[PDB]
Amino acid sequence: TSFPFRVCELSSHGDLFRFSSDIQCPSFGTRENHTEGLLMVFKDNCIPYSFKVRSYTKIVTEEKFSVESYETDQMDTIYQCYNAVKVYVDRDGVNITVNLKPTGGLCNGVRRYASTVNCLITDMMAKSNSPFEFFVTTTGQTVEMSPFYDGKNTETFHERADSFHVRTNYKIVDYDNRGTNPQGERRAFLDKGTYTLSWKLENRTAYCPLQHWQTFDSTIATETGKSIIFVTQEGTSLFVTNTTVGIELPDAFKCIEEQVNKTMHEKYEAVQDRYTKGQEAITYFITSGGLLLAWLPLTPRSLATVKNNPATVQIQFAYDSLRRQINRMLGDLARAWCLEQKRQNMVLRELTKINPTTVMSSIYGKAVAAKRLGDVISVSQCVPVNQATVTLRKSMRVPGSETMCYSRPLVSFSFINDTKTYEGQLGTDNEIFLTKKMTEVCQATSQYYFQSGNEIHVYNDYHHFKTIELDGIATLQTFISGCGNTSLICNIDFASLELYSRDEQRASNVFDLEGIFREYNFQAQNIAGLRKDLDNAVSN
Amino acid sequence: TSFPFRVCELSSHGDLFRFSSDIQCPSFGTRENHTEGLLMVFKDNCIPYSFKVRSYTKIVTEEKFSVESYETDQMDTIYQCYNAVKVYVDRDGVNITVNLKPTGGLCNGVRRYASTVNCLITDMMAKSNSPFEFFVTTTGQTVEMSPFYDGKNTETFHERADSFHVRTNYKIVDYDNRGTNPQGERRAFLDKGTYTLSWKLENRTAYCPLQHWQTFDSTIATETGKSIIFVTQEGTSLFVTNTTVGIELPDAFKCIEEQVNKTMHEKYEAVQDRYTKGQEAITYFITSGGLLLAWLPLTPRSLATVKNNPATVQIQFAYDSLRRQINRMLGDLARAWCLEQKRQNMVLRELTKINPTTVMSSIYGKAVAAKRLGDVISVSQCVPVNQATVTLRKSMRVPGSETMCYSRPLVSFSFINDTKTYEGQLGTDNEIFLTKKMTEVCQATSQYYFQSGNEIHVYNDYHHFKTIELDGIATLQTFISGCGNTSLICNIDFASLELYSRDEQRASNVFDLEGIFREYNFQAQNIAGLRKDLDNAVSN
Amino acid sequence: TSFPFRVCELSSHGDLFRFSSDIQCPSFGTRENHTEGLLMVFKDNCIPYSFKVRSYTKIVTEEKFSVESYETDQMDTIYQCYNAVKVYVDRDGVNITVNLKPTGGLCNGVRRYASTVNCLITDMMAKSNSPFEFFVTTTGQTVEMSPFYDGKNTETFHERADSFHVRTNYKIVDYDNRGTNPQGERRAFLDKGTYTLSWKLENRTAYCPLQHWQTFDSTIATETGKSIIFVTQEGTSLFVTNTTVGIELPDAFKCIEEQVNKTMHEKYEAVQDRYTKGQEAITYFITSGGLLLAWLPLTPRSLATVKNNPATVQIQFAYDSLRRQINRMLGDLARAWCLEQKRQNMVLRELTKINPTTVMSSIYGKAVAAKRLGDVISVSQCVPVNQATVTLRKSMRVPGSETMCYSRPLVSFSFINDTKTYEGQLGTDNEIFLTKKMTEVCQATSQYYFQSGNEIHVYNDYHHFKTIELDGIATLQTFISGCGNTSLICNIDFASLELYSRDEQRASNVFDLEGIFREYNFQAQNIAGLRKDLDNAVSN
Ligand SMILES: *[C@@H]1O[C@H](CO)[C@@H](O[C@@H]2O[C@H](CO)[C@@H](O[C@@H]3O[C@H](CO)[C@@H](O)[C@H](O)[C@@H]3O)[C@H](O)[C@H]2NC(C)=O)[C@H](O)[C@H]1NC(C)=O
Ligand SMILES: *[C@@H]1O[C@H](CO)[C@@H](O[C@@H]2O[C@H](CO)[C@@H](O[C@@H]3O[C@H](CO)[C@@H](O)[C@H](O)[C@@H]3O)[C@H](O)[C@H]2NC(C)=O)[C@H](O)[C@H]1NC(C)=O
Ligand SMILES: *[C@@H]1O[C@H](CO)[C@@H](O[C@@H]2O[C@H](CO)[C@@H](O[C@@H]3O[C@H](CO)[C@@H](O)[C@H](O)[C@@H]3O)[C@H](O)[C@H]2NC(C)=O)[C@H](O)[C@H]1NC(C)=O
Repeated sequence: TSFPFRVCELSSHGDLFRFSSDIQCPSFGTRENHTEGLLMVFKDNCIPYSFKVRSYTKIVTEEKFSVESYETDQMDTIYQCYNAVKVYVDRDGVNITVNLKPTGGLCNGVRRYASTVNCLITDMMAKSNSPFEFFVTTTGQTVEMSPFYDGKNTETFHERADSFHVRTNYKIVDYDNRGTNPQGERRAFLDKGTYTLSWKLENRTAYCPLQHWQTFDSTIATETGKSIIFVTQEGTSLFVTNTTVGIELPDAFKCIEEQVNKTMHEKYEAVQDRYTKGQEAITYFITSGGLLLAWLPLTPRSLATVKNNPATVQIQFAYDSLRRQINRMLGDLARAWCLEQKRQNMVLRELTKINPTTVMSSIYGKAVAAKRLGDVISVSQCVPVNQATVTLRKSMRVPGSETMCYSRPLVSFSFINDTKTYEGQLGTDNEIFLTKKMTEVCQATSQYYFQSGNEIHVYNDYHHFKTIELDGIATLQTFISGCGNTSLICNIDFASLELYSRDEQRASNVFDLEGIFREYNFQAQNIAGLRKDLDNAVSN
Repeated sequence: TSFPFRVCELSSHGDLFRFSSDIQCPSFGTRENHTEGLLMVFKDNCIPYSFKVRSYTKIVTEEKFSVESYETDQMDTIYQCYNAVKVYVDRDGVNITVNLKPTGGLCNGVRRYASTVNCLITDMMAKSNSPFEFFVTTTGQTVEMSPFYDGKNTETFHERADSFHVRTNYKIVDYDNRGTNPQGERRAFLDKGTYTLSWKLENRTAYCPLQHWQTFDSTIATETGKSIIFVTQEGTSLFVTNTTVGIELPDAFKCIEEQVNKTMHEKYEAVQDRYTKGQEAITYFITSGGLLLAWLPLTPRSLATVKNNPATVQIQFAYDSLRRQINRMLGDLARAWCLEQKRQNMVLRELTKINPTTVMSSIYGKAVAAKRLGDVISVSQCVPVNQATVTLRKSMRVPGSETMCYSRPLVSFSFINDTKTYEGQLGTDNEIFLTKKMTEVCQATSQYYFQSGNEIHVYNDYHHFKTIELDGIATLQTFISGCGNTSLICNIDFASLELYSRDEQRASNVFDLEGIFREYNFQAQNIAGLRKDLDNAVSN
Repeated sequence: TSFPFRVCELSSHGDLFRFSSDIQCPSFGTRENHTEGLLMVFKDNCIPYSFKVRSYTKIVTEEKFSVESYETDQMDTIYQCYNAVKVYVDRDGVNITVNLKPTGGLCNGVRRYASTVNCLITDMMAKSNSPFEFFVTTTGQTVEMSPFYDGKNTETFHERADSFHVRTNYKIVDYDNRGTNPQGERRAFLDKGTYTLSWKLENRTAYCPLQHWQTFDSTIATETGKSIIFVTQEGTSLFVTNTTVGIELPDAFKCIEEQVNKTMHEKYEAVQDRYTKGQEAITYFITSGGLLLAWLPLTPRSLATVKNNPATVQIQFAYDSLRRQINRMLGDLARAWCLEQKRQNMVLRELTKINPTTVMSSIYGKAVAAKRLGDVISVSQCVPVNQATVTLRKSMRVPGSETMCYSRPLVSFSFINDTKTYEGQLGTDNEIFLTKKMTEVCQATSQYYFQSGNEIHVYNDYHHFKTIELDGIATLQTFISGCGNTSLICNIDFASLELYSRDEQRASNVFDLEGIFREYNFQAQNIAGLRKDLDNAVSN
C-alpha cells in the first residue's frame, strides 16, 4: 500500500505552499469571432536539486555550538573529536580524544554519529528548488544561500560572508571504509553559530527556464478586447492572456523554439485535411501567472473542399451554427470549472484547519506529512517504520485505570534499522502517533472499527474481536445505493437515558468537534471556577 | 416536516459504512473507435431482513446475567420470573415468584418489561443485510450468526455452538392477550452470558443476487486496450470494465436473462429507425466494483437510409464530425464528474469530523443519527418524541447564575407514550440534546435566532421576543443577490472595546472552532498552572 | 488591497441570512417537446435605505436609561445635559449644567459625545431593507418599526405607541457650526427604556416590487406535466415554474411591461433571421421562490427558408437530431449544477462552523465580519484601522515568560482619527484580534510565515528574519504542478523523538482541530481530577 505504517508528526519543515486568494475568472463578454488553433502551454521549470550534506554540532546540557575547522577535519577523517565545549568536560573530566560511535538515522541515507558535552555528526539530505535561493535539510534548518555558491561567484548568498569558506582537495573518510582513502573533493563549510554545515560544491548545472506542460490539440480563442481567453476542449482548462498582440519570444526561452516547431508540425500534419494555417509563424503569449502559450491559428476548410436555399449553403450553415453552439457550451464549462476551482481553494483552506495531513494526503493520493506553519503549509515525507514489527495490542483498556479506556488501539513498532521498540496509538490510515492521550471513559458496551490498510480490526468491549476485509463494510456509494436507503434501525441507549434521568449533570464522552464547541464555554467557566476556588484555598 | 423533534444521541450502533479511499478515475487515452449501445447496470442486491427479537436479562447492582431455559419459559408464558441471581435477592429477601410489569419502549414496536436484582424483557427489532453474516438489535448488540441458522444447516454461525439451541412447538403469550393461547412457533435461543436472545426461525428466504439498477439508453464505449470505459449520457456516470472480451454470464445471475431480453427488445424497438444491431447476443461485463453491465452494441444507419464534394458526403461528414465532438465532450464531462466525486468523498470525510449527524442528514435529506465508531460511520433513526408536548422555555437565563446564560433554548418534551417529562436544549433542526451544558457568559445585549422547522424564534436579551416565518430571513442565494451585496452596516461593540481598553486580560465567549483553536494552548497552559499550584498547595 | 488591516470581532449584528435546507432539484422525466424562447428573470427588489440616526442615553455605574424630551432638546441644541439620573449625581455632587465633549466614532459618519452618571450621544447610521419591517443601527440595536412610520399612517409599527412621537419644525445644531442655525426638520423620537432614538422622517419613497435580474437569450422549456423547467444556456441556471399555464401579470408588477416589451423587441430583432414568434403576447410565469419569468416562445425556421432520401431531408434531420442532443446535454448540465449547489450549501453550512468570517469573506471576495447568531449568520463591515500606524513587533517572545511564546505576531495600531494606540495579534489576511491569548510553548526551533497582503513575514526562532513577496511561495496549483510532486524531503525532529523516548507523558503544542479532539477527553479527565483533588484539599 502507498499508506504504510508511519510517524508523520516528526516532520518539522518541508516544501512550502500557500492558498492563492483572488483567483480571477474572466467574463467572456462579446463572444463572437471565435478562432480555433493549437495551444502549447509551457510552465516554469522546477528542478529538485537534492544533495548530501554533513552537519556538525556540539550538544551541551541544552545549548548547542558549532565546530571549528581543525576539529571538523578530525571528524571527517577519523571521526574523532575533542571532549570539551569552549569551559567544562563530560563527567567534569579532562580534554581528551573521544571516539564517535555510529547511530541510526531514520530516513534513507541519514546517518548520525554521537560519542554535558557530546560531539554529533549527521549525514543528511538537503533539497533546493530551481531558483536556488535556499535549501532545506532533513533537520528543517534552512540556509539562505545557493548550494552552488562558489564564494567568488557572487551568486545569491545572504549569510555572513565571514562564516563561509571553501577548501580544495578536501579528504573525507567513510566510516566503514577507513582504509580505502576516497578521492578528494572541493567542499564548502558554513558556520551558523548553532551548527557547522558542509556540502560538496557541484559546479552549478544549466537548464532551460520553461518546461513543456500540455499540448491542447484544439482550443477556442475569444478576443475580449483587453485579453484573449483560451478555452481548451481537453479537460476544461482556461488561460487568460493579458496582451492582445503576442509578444516576440524572449531569447532566454529560445530552447522552446525547436520543440514548438516539432509539435506544431507533427500535430498540424494530422489536421491538414480539416484546417489551413492562418499564419506562417507561431504567436507567443504570456499569462499573468507566467505560463508561455504557443498559438497556431487555424481556419476550417469549407465542407465543399474538405479533402429555395441550395443544399451546400444549408449544410455549411448548420455546421457553423452547431460548431458555435458547442464552442459556447465549452466556454461556459470552462468558466464553471474556473469558479469551481476558486471554491475548491477555499474549501481546502478550511479543511486544512481540520487536518492538513489528511487533506494533503488525499490531494496527493499518497502519505504526506503536512504541517501548518502559520499561513503556509509545509509538506514532507513521513518517517517510515519497518512493518514487520507493527503489532496492535489485543486489549485497549488503560492499565491501572478502572474508569479510563483507550479510544485508539495501541501499536508496538520499531523504526527502520532501529532495535529500540516504541509504543503509540494507531491513527487513521496506518498513521502512528507518539502519544497515548486518546483516552475515553469506559463505556459499558462499545463497538469500534479501525482500518489498517486492507483489513479492519473490530473491537468489542475494548478487546480485539475479529479482523475483516475492507469489503465487509460498504463504501458510501454502495451504502447509499443499497440498504442505507431502507428503514434505518431504531436504537435506544437505555443506560444513557437512565443516567440522564437520574443525574442530569453527569459528564459524557465527546465524539465530534461540534460537541467540543457546545461544551467549551461551560468547561471554560469550570476552569475559571477551579482558579477562583484554588486562589481562595491558598488565601485561607 | 421530515426533521421532527427528536433525540439522536441515544443511537448506539446502526448500519455501517466507510469512506472509500483510492477511487480510481480512468484516462481515456486513445479516444477514437467510439461505439454506441444500450447499457443495463445491475447492482448487488441488499434485502433488509427485519425481524422481531425478544431479549432476556438479569440486571444486578452493575453486573448483567443471562436467563436459563426454565426461567425463560416462565417469562414467555406468564411473564413471571424468580427474584434471585445465581447468591443475593432484592431487598435481601428470599427467592419468590415476582411479577413483571410493562414498561414503554421508545421505538415503534419496542416493549420492555421490568419487575439489586431485576428481571428484564425487551421486545425489539433486529435487522440484517443480504449476506446474513450478522444482525444488529435496537440495543446495538451485534450477533455473529445468520438469523436463519437452523443449527443443523451449517449456515454462517461463529458463536459458541453450545450456546445455541432450537425448540419446536414453542408457546409464547402476548401480555394483554394471556387467554388467547397463540399458535405455536419454532423459536431459537442464544446465550451470550450477558443476555439471552430469542427469535423466530423463518425458513431462509430465496432471492437473486443482482437487482437491476439503471438503464442507460445511449452510452459510448471506448476501448482503451486493457479496459472498456462506458460513458453514459443520462447523468454523467462512468463505468470501468476490467475485461476487454465480455464474460459469459455466470449461471447464478441467470434470473437477469429474462429482464435483459425484455428491456433490450423494448428499448431497441423504439430505436430501430436510427440504429442496427451490431451483435445478435448481449455481451455481459463485470466491473471491479462488482456491477454487471449488459451491453448491446448498435451501429448508426447512414443518413441516406435512416427510415466538388456531393451533398450526401458533406452531410454525413458533418454529422459524424459533430457526433464525435459531442462524444468527446461527454467523455470529458464523465471524467470531470469522476474527479469531483473523488474530491467530494474527501470533503465529506472531513465534514464528518465536524458533525456526522448533520452531514449524513443532509446527504439523506431526512433526519438520521450518525455516530463515528472509529473509522466507520454508523447511521440509524433518531428517537422520536411526541411533538404535542414540545414547548420551548420563554426565558433562557440560567436559574441561580447571575453570570451565566443558556446559549440554546430549553425544551420540555415527553417520549412517545411516556408520561415522564424530560428537559433539554434545542439543537439544530428540531434536534433535542439531553444536556444543559451549552452555556455562555451573559452578554449585556444579545440577539439569537433559532429555527424550529417553519418558524424562527427570536430571543432578545435571553428572553423570547417573537416568532417569525422562515421567509423573514433571506436564504444565502437571495441574500447574495439582494441587499447582501450593498454597503454593509458598520457595527461597533463599544462595550467590548472599552473592556479591552481597561482589562486586556479579560475572558470572552468563544463563538467558533477557530477561536477554540486560538485559545487552546493558552488554556492548556492555564490547566498546567492549576495543576502545579494545586500540587504546591497540597505539598505545603 | 480589499482586505485592509481591520478589527472584525467588534461587529455585533448586521444583515442576516440562513442556509436554505430542502433545495429541490427537478427531474426532467419525459424530455421531448423542447421549445426555445427568450426568458427574462425578475427578482424581488431590495433597497438599502440607510439614514442618519441620533442615539441618546444615560450610562450609570452598569444600568442605562433613556432621556426625556426636555433634556433631548438641550442635547440637540446646545449639547448640554443635566448631571443626574432620576437619585445620585456624578462625584456625589449636585444637579448642574454639564457640557458634552466630542469623541471619535470608529466608522465613517459615527460621532460620539460623552461628558456614575454620564450623558452620551451617538450619531450613527441605520439601515433597513425594502419591506421596511425593521432597521438595524451601528450599535446592533434593532427597532421593530418602519423608519417611515408617520404615527398616523398606521404603517408597520410594533413598538409601544406611547413611546413614539413626532415633532414638527424641530431645530438641531451641528456641534462645530453652533451659530449657523440649520434649517428645521420633522423629526421622530422613540423611547426604548434603555435609550432614546431619533431620526428624520423622510416621506416613504415609492419603488416597483420587481427589479430586473437576468436576460437569457436562448432557453429550453420542458413541459413536465405539473411544472415547466427552464434550462438556460448562459451559465447553467435552472428555473422551476409551478404552473403550466402562465399567470396574467399582477397589476402591481405592471412597471415591468415596458421593460419586457423593449428587451423582447430588441433581442428578437437580432434573432428574426433564425426564429419566428410562436405567440403574439409574452407569457408570464412565477417560480416558487417568487421570481417572475417572462417567456417569448420561438419556433426555429426550417433550414430551407432561413433567410434515396433527398438532401434537404437529411440536412434537417441531422440538424434536429443534434439540436436535441445538445438540449439533452444542457439539461443534464443544469441538473448537475442544481445538485452541486445543493451540496455546496451543506459544505458552506459546515465550514461556517469552522470560521464564518473567512468563509463569508471568501464568498464575497472582500473583508466582511461574520457572526453566527445561533442558526443565522450576520454579515457586516469590519472596523477599519488607519494603516499608516500598523507596525508588527519584531519579536514575538512573551515578555516575562521563559516557557511561553506568541504564535501570532503582535501588532500596534490606532483606530481611524483615534490618538490612542492599541495592541493585538495579527490574524489571517491583515485581520487584527483584540487578544493576546494565541500563545504556545516555545519550541527550540521554529519557522513561521505570516502573510500581510502582498508581503510574507518570516520569523525564525520567534524573531523577525525577513520579508518576502507573495511570489516567493508557490500557490497550491503551482506547487502540485511543480516540485511538490517530486520526492518530498524526509524530516526528523530528533528532539521530539528523544523527548518521547525519555518522557512518554510530556505535553506538546496542538497544531490542528483534530489534535484538540484527540486530546479533549484526556483534558476533561484532567480537569475532573483537578476538581476532585481541590475538593479533597478543601475538605482536609
Ligand atoms: C582540547 O584539545 C584539543 C586537541 O586538538 C585542542 O585543539 C587545539 O585547539 C587549538 C586552539 O585552541 C588549535 O589551534 C589552531 O591551530 C591551527 C593551526 O594548526 C589554526 O589554524 C587554528 O586557528 C588554531 O589556532 C589546535 O590546532 C587544536 N588542535 C591541536 C592538535 O592542538 C583544544 O584547543 C583543547 N581545548 C579544549 C577546548 O578543550
Ligand atoms: C429460585 O426458585 C426457582 C423456582 O423455579 C428455582 O428454579 C429452579 O431451578 C432449578 C435449578 O436450580 C431447576 O432445575 C431444572 O430442572 C429442569 C427439569 O425440569 C432441568 O431441565 C434444568 O436443567 C434444571 O435442572 C428448576 O426447574 C427450577 N424451577 C423449579 C420449578 O424449581 C431456582 O433454582 C431457585 N434458586 C434461586 C437461584 O433463587
Ligand atoms: C436637574 O435639573 C434639571 C434642569 O433642567 C431639571 O430638569 C427639569 O425637570 C423637570 C421635571 O423634573 C422638567 O419639567 C418639565 O416641564 C416641561 C414643560 O416645560 C414638561 O413638558 C415636562 O413634562 C416636565 O414637566 C423641567 O422642564 C426640566 N428643566 C428645567 C428647565 O427645569 C431636572 O428635573 C433636575 N432633576 C434631576 C433629575 O437632577
